[PDB]
Amino acid sequence: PIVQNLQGQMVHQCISPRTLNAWVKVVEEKAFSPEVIPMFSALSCGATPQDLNTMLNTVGGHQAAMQMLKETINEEAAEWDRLHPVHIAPGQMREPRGSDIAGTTSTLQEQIGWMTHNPPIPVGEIYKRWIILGLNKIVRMYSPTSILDIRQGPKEPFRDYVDRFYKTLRAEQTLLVQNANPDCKTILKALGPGATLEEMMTACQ
Amino acid sequence: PIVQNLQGQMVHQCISPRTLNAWVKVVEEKAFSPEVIPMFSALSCGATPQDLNTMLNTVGGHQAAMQMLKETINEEAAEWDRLHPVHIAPGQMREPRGSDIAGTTSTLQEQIGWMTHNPPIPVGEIYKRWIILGLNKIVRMYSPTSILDIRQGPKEPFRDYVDRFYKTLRAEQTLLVQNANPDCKTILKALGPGATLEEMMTACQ
Amino acid sequence: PIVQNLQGQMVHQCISPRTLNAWVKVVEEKAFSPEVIPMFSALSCGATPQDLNTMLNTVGGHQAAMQMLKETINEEAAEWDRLHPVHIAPGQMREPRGSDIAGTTSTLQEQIGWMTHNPPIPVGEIYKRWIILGLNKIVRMYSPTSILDIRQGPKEPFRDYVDRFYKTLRAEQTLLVQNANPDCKTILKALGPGATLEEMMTACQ
Amino acid sequence: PIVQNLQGQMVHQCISPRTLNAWVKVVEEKAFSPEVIPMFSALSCGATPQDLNTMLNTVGGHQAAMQMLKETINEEAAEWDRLHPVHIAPGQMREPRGSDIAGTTSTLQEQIGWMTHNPPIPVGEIYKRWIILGLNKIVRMYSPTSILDIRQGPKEPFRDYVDRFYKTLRAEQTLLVQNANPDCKTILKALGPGATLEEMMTACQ
Amino acid sequence: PIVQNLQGQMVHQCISPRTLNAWVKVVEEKAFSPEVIPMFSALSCGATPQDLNTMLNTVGGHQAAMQMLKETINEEAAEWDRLHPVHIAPGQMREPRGSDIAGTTSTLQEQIGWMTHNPPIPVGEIYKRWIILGLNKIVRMYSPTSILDIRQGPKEPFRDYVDRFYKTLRAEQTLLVQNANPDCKTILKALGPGATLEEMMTACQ
Amino acid sequence: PIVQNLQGQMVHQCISPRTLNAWVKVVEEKAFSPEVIPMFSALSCGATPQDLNTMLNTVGGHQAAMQMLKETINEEAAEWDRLHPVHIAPGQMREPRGSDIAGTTSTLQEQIGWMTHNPPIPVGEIYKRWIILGLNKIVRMYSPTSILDIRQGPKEPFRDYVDRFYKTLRAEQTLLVQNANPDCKTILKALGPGATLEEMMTACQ
Ligand SMILES: O=P(O)(O)O[C@H]1[C@H](OP(=O)(O)O)[C@@H](OP(=O)(O)O)[C@H](OP(=O)(O)O)[C@@H](OP(=O)(O)O)[C@H]1OP(=O)(O)O
Repeated sequence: PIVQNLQGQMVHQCISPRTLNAWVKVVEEKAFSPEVIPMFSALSCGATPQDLNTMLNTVGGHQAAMQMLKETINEEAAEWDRLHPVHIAPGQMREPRGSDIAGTTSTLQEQIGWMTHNPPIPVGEIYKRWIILGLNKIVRMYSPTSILDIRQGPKEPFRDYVDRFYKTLRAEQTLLVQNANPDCKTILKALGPGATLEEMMTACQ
Repeated sequence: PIVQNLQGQMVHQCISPRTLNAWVKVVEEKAFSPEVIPMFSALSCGATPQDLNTMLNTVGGHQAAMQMLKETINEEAAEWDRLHPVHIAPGQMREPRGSDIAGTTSTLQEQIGWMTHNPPIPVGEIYKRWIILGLNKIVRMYSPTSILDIRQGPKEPFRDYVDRFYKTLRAEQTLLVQNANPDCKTILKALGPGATLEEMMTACQ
Repeated sequence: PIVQNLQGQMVHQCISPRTLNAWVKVVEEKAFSPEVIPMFSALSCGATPQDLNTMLNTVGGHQAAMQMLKETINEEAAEWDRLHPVHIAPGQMREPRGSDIAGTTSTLQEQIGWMTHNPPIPVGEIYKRWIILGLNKIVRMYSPTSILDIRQGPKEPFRDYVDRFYKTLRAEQTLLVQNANPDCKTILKALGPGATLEEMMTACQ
Repeated sequence: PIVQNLQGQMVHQCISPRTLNAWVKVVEEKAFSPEVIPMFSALSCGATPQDLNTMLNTVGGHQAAMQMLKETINEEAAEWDRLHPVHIAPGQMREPRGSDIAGTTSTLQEQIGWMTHNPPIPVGEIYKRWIILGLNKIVRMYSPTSILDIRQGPKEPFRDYVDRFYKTLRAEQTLLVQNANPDCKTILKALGPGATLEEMMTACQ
Repeated sequence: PIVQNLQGQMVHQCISPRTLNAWVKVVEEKAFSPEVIPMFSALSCGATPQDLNTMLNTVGGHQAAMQMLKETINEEAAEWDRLHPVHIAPGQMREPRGSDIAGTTSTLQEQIGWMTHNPPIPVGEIYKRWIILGLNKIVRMYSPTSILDIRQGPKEPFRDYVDRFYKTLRAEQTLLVQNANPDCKTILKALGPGATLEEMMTACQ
Repeated sequence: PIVQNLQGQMVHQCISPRTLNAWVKVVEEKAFSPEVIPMFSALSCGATPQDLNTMLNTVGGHQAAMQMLKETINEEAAEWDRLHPVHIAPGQMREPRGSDIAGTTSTLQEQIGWMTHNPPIPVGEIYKRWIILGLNKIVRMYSPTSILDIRQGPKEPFRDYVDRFYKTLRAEQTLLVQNANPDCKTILKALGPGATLEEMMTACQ
């Protein structure tokens, strides 16, 4: 990543073993559960494109997903090249192409050069946006169940139903009342409109 | 977070993998037991609003609770906008709205700018107060038992009863004597008024 | 905590996740065994009153004990207010009350201000003394057995008896000879007076 | 490794126990799965040739592979000597041979001298390229199955088939449609040409 | 401990949670096996007397041993007072007594003052010597078996016998040949005198 | 160890708990497998002789081996004294003897003095060479099997045979073809001379 030192210049630092290990584990344990994406974003804070490629490449399974991500990345790179065409002056900074931003045709030195320039071309933040676009599509695709099939069981506590319901909504990116069981539905209808979630859960406890 | 370096300027530092992992674990193990809230507060020391969103977003279950928290946050943001209306001068710091404080409409750079300004607008501390308000409501809601149903069993050591009693009081945010068993109640009545907890526990040992 | 940096000023540092986790574990594993108190003292080195409250508040069980501790803290605060009454000059340091020292009516900024003042008012060290007073009472109260009931078994090695004996003495805060079994007692009587513990253990091996 | 300090000079730092342990583990757990190579590259960031030899030498099994790697390294060193022949001036930097780059005939001091020279001779990056060439051959050799033998089972979800298919392609360094089962193949034929992987997976869900 | 910072002054640093935990574990796992003493010495590098008391006090079992250690410490303190009697000048450093060195009658500030003085009075190194004297006696006392009872079994490999033999010698602080079994003894007699241990082990393989 | 700080002077640093623990574990798990020696070398980077003694002394078993190592060290020290005889000028650096290099008759201060002198007498690197000489002899001695007894089984994959073969060669510090099974031997004979290991393994797959 690029960090500020103790004396206030922006410098390159090796990706840490703890960071590498945390990512691989979270993917092993959680696959593409929606909470994996904010974890990715936080572990890749200050990342160069090389660091972002390292994190993606260290994943060993889920190679269907990692291929779909490559496709999304290539579409975003091609749209970048559409908006930002490029033509080098000895010793001068060249302009990045899509593939430079994705770290396939750029060196670490060029990446540091762009990201620390005054003003900076934040190639790591741009690439991370493309990656997260790609990851969100994967989360949606690997969502097991439609929100239409989340209905409260006759013996299911209302709290457990609401947990399943919002978990599903998150992955898919008055239905709550419609899908409640007969007993809670009756209570909820009687609360009248514009009830908060806290009030609905309280009433159905 | 925003930290002081070794040479005494306030600077942004990446959230650490250890911090991220500690929070997710504590939520996995303890759900919304009341001791989870001081742990949240300590792990989020120096946090920007972006860091606070990261910590909340990395939680994978309990999505009913995380929705109720969003509701509380939106009420606090709306009250902020009531007390602090806003109208930008090239190169100058804009005034934060509620949604800026909650980190949904503000950038990390703006967040750092507010928090390090002379004098600072402590947007991370303000947002953390809203979050903790929301978390306290969740702790109360997920409290399993009323204090009225904590009564000492005929064979239950007085110490174990007092542990259950104050554990319940904490989550709900002379009853101790009333709810004691016949044998301890008699001892306790005879101690006369204004006995410390240490004396009551000693007497009932 | 308040630490010295690499360049020799006293500065505030966030409590670390490792410190938070170590305390909670030691309390989970050892409850109020006497060795928990030196561990508390070492983990809270440089602590502000806010840090000390964090460590106490992150404990989830033992709420009878944590209530008894609050009582001890309130007695020490009230004695502080007796010895050190207080009456603020714009921009000047106010004098701390008992509740300021215990961190319930003081801010982190005021706490840092006192502890780094020339000369310092060491509010973290004062509060830690009150806490340890309270913890020692809890250790004594949760001591399972009287020293009078620690007697060497007919088949119990003398070493194992002495371990039980001094473990009990520690928690309760010639008896060793009196409580020995017939065979060791005879050996020990014959050593004559003023024998070291090493000599007694050697003789009874 | 060679790192930048807090005050911006390039200096030698000991390889950390965490780095040493992470490599040995990943090799214990994953053998020569293709994802082991980006992990190697990331753990050896800033490495001197001595550090790279340390990491390879700390592997205890897989000695057939480690011998094959030595062979690849010796071929790359010999090609280096072909392109860059060498002839020492008291106190002056000598030119590195192949075996100097591989760290068998060079000292740590000479290695630091080359890598920190203005302009630097990046002997650690050159050696790492040779090592990765050698590792890629090993990954290909230890690939269990041909891509021709990855075919979708009659009851196998299309997602699981695509995961096996791209996992195999990665290790080997319209076939996807040809190797699909009758039911998915029919769906896929009907999508018409130039379908993305996302569309194929969606259609076959 | 007292450490050198990044800018070369000797300063006090909190004992780390990792250090505290490592000591307690090693004592839990290894009791007073002789290898515990070099581990103690290494974990207490730079220790103040307060740090050394912390490490000893955090041990929860083995209270017979910890009492025997107190006795040894009190004898060494009393011998110190014999060799170095003491008589304070406002603002000046007082001379340490035995109990000051053992950290029972001295403050952390006084301890730092002695250890960083020009020239320093190394109170932490002096106390550590007393502690190690005491620990060595405990290792000897808890040694299970005499070296006279370590004899090679008729089916016991010579290597395993030599491991038991030197393990016992270490704890107790031509016998090797005398205690060998008939078959190895014969081989060893025939090697003639002044054979190295390597030669004896080779011969008996 | 002796490290460079953030501001570029060579200074003494305490051996870390992580380093101490990593060594003890690796010896517990791997005994004197050949890969233990590069691990020792990497964990002892920058070590003083005191640090090297700490690492050796913290090993609890294998006391036959640790005695054989002492013997090797004493022979290397005696050869040092042969090549470098010594005769002290107030305040001046004395010349190290063998036993000074092995850290038995030298203090930590003298050790730091030698290693940081201009030009340095690298007593830690010299001692580490003696130790590694001694360790290599132990690895050879504890090698279970001769290379002559590594032969491919009738049903043993060629890869697994080559792994056993080079593992044994490493510990002992056309035979591969001679010891192959009939079926692979035939294939290998037919490849003709000067085949790489990769080609032999490919042919026998
Ligand atoms: O951030 P973490 O993955 O939780 O690991 C930390 C980290 O070590 P790594 O940089 O090797 O990962 C610390 O280094 P810093 O963050 O302070 O630079 C180190 O602390 P030290 O500075 O004291 O070496 C500490 O080790 P310690 O146990 O000594 O506190 C260790 O945590 P663990 O070794 O407990 O996993």
